[PDB]
Amino acid sequence: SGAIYVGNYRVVNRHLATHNDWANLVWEDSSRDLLVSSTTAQGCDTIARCDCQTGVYYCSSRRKHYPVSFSKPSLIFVEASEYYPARYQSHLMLAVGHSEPGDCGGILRCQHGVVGIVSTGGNGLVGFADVRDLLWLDE
Ligand SMILES: NC(=O)[C@H]1CCCN(C(=O)CN2CCOc3ccc(Cl)cc32)C1
Ligand SMILES: [Zn+2]
Repeated sequence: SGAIYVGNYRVVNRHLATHNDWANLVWEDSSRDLLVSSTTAQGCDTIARCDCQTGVYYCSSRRKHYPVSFSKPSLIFVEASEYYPARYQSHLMLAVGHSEPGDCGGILRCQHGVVGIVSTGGNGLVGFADVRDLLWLDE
């Protein structure tokens, strides 16, 4: 679980979105595993606009933050679940670090702000859905 609150928006993993999120839907993309919904309260999370490949993510399964080196956003294949069939997930970044089901929604941040959220992992890896290209989150 976990979300990004920036201005009048809430960014969550699309597979974890609520009925309220869908009733106030702004944009969603199954290929990215993202959904953005509108909010009445003001969010103060700052989104990074950069090409950083180092950052710190929150890992709920360890209740700890971990520093990581991560790859640049790309199309990477993902297995199958009660949420999606076998597919390539776009705008995905990988890092060597611990993650297990339940860690989705954990924020990844660099010195510039919020980079993305945990969306997949396994075998000593962790995958993050990038949000740095969604320039409209800020205006
Ligand atoms: N982005 C997706 O398609 C996700 C949707 C939820 C399910 N997905 C998983 O990867 C589930 N899973 C299995 C392997 O071990 C893991 C370790 C860390 C994490 Cl965060 C998830 C998993 C795909
Ligand atoms: Zn940065």
